Amino acid sequence: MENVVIIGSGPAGYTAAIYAARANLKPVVFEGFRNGRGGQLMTTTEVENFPGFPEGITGPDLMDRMRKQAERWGSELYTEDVEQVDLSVRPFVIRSSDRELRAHSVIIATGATAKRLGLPSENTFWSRGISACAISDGASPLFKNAEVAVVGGGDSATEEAVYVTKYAKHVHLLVRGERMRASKAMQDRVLANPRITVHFNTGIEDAFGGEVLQGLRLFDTRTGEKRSLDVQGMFYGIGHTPNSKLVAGQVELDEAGYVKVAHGAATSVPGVFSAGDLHDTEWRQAITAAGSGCMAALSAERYLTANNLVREFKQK
Amino acid sequence: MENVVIIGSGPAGYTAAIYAARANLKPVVFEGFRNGRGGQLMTTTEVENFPGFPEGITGPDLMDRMRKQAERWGSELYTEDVEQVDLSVRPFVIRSSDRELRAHSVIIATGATAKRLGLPSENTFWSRGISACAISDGASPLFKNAEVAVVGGGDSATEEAVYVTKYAKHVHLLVRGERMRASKAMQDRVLANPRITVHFNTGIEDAFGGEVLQGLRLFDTRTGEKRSLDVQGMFYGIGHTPNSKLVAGQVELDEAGYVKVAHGAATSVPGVFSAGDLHDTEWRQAITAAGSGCMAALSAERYLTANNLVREFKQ
Ligand SMILES: Cc1cc2nc3c(=O)[nH]c(=O)nc-3n(C[C@H](O)[C@H](O)[C@H](O)COP(=O)(O)OP(=O)(O)OC[C@H]3O[C@@H](n4cnc5c(N)ncnc54)[C@H](O)[C@@H]3O)c2cc1C
Ligand SMILES: Cc1cc2nc3c(=O)[nH]c(=O)nc-3n(C[C@H](O)[C@H](O)[C@H](O)COP(=O)(O)OP(=O)(O)OC[C@H]3O[C@@H](n4cnc5c(N)ncnc54)[C@H](O)[C@@H]3O)c2cc1C
Repeated sequence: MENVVIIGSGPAGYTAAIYAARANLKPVVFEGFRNGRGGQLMTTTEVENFPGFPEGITGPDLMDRMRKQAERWGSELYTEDVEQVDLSVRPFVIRSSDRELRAHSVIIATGATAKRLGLPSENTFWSRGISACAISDGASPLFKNAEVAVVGGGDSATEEAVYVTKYAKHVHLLVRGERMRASKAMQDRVLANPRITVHFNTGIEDAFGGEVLQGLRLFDTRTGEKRSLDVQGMFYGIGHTPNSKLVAGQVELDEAGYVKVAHGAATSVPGVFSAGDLHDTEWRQAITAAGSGCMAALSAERYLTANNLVREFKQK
Repeated sequence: MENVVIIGSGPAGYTAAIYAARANLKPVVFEGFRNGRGGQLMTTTEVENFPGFPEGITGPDLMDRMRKQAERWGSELYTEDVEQVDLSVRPFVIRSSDRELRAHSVIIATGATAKRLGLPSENTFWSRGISACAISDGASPLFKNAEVAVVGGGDSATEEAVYVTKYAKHVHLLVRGERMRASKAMQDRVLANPRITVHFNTGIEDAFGGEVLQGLRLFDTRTGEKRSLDVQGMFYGIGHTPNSKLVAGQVELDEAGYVKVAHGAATSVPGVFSAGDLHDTEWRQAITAAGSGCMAALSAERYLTANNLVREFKQ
């Protein structure tokens, strides 16, 4: 029976595993299989803001590093999707289709996946013209001094559009509806910025290009009339999905579905800790998610010690 | 006049610089000179728990990487000690020995230095037998199934002594006074743990060894009698000093001197943000300090944008 079970193999889950493993807890990590082992960063090619890599590092390369680090210090890694978590009994029950474990503490780090549009060619230009994170990719050479589209109509999209005027020559805010939904302040910010053109009643049919994004096929959401927009970048600003389905109804969540935490990583259920984007509505970065994994691991270790629950394992 | 001024070049200051720079804010970093460019990790040789380095990385090598990354994206780095911070005027004034700058926002990331004993041979065996961080170094090969001393008598030392029984064969808790000062619960853990021997009225005269720590010169703090203790590791558990002297009286601090923060990095003075060990009484890790630097940078960027203060620089 397990000291700790960690659900997730993004930056937060592996950092939690590293700390838990070095604290001799022999953590079990359910990394995800269909949910994507290694997390959201597996779908990006350039990480420039993760401190310690001044030449950049690809997303897969950083997560391959993290995974080995978790294993080196004693982590038990399962490339498996968890299907069920029962927090109404102690020890807790964690079930993947392949196995059922009991654990004194659980760390849930399942992320908050950024909504995508699902355009026919999206996979082609993903990370080569299309991104979901302006803070991360906006500084990229691909968009330097170039024309970029920002998709959405809420506070997220208006915020991203303002942010990418830091690097782009001109920014096209594509709003599917008749009017924007953001606050009056946000819309005012946007309409007072001469580098943003707002297109209303505009939907996206596809992206086109060669090796990198070169434009968009649009349509008017009123007439269906088609129109092409030349752009070399496109940012999605259509929100986020916190992946809390496994603990919905069992731990406190906010209205959008994020896990509520205090003291860094404590959920409303003692023994359950959250790490990463799953509870973070402010930052949504790899470095902060890693920091959150450490907090969650250090919290679990203290929790276990405070209740004399630690099962003893040592280094190999 | 500056968008943001960052005070400190540990993990938290550089991560704040990386984010601020990539947000085209051209941040100014006062890295410290007498306070040590590159932070506390400059004094350790093996960092094994910073995610992304499965083979380990020395402290100097990780910080040299961070510094370069701060510069690549537009950071303005000064190897200088800040001597004064005036938060009673806007924009704020930050004075080093060489220069005085105004700034719309300040990120103070000055750390919390782990107290050392200052033993004659301390520098010799430091990071080759002596550490202040059990979470970081306890798993080190140097202490596997070895006898280790833990110095102190408060809650910090007793928790560390229990923590290092995870790896050491036996732990000698060296207490200078007649009694432990930790809580009754902490003392109970210690006295009910058969792998810990508590030495009272025990002070340390020096450490000895060859290439790695081999023992301790002790004395009784009552009779002065000397006694040698064989150990291959020693952990200091004598607390921490948050480096808030520059903002003392100006931003809210707690009783121990840590900066009070809310919303990740916001201090009591709008526009002033704290990152790193300077405000963290719970974790005190490089990865969390880095995470805190990002929060502070993202907070400053939004603060400046929210007040139409951002001055334009590009890549
Ligand atoms: C295109 C794109 C580019 C980005 N670029 C950057 C960048 O350059 N720098 C940066 O700091 N941030 C970047 N981000 C944001 C960054 O990806 C996130 O902040 C980071 O991944 C959060 O880490 P996390 O571990 O909390 O969540 P995730 O990385 O999403 O990890 C979630 C993990 O939980 C697993 N999981 C989910 N459900 C289950 C289940 N039932 N059972 C088992 N396992 C499960 C998943 O398989 C996955 O491994 C980018 C995001 C996108 C979309
Ligand atoms: C021996 C030892 C080993 C450790 N090993 C690890 C490990 O392996 N992994 C881990 O995660 N953590 C480790 N730690 C803890 C880790 O070092 C800290 O958590 C981390 O350094 C804190 O980061 P920081 O940027 O907030 O503070 P610091 O690294 O302390 O940075 C403080 C910065 O502020 C500068 N500064 C201070 N005052 C001024 C001033 N007036 N003007 C200008 N600049 C100023 C200083 O020069 C310095 O650069 C170790 C600590 C010690 C003591």
